[PDB]
Amino acid sequence: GILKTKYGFDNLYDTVISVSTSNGNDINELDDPEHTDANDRVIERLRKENLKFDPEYYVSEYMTHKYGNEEDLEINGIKELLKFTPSIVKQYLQWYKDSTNPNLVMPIEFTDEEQKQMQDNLPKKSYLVEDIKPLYVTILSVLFSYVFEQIENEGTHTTESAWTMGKLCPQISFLDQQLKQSSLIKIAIITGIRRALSYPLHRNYDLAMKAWTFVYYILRGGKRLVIRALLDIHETFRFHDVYYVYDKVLLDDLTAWFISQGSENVIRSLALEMRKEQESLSKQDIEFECIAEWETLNIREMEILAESEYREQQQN
Repeated sequence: GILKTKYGFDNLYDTVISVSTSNGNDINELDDPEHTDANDRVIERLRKENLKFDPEYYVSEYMTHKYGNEEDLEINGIKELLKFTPSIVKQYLQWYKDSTNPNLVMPIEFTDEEQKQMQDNLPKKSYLVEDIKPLYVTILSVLFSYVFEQIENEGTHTTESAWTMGKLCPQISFLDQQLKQSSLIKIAIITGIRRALSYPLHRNYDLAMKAWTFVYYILRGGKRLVIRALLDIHETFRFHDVYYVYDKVLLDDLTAWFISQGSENVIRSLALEMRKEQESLSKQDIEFECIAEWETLNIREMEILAESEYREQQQN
């Protein structure tokens, strides 16, 4: 463990993350970011996600949503979150309903604020990246984080916004663009769901799937609509006194590279492929491993066992 292991966009960065952990970076989840190779990041992430998952919390959220009284539901907020549509999605749907050629890309006029952001905050360098597939998978995963946070906070910026997005994104929390130690797209969708069921305040499968459905529509909007989402994500991290390091190591270049080199075909195929993969999933594909020794259960089994206990409790 002597040679430094590079990370972030096109594996060009180092040192920044370890320095940030001394400055309060609680999004990073790697024990040793400067000396952990790509494959070892996947092994560590998978072990830590299984340790992080809390079945009691998961089934409690499920039971509140399905069986909670009015007060339980009011303080929790799940039903309100499930009715929310992010502003970016509303913009697509407003254009789409009136489109005469619906297979085309959504036209976008960047706001003065977005233009100033691109001019003042993004790198100006040109890119020659050959390995683009991990970058498009990073866009898919970060759009999920972004949409989930937009839903969780009903479109308002909070003190938890950047943390939530960082935690739900394996490319940020674990600097893991590899994901695999099913297609990479399917793995990225399952990873988003497992992290959304283990880290945030609201842990609900329907909420996680609602966020993936919204990702599909943002991707369908096309390159410029995806830029609008990436600029929003980038701005949230930019002005955070600690988490800006994720703009330095990943989002600055991801956004500038995507603006100059992003492909409309790749984004459209990604929208259709992710939707196919999402639609092939059910709760039975979402599994967690733990000691009581070892046991692997899918989330539906956990729900049924909790529903059975509750039904037996209400009987007595």
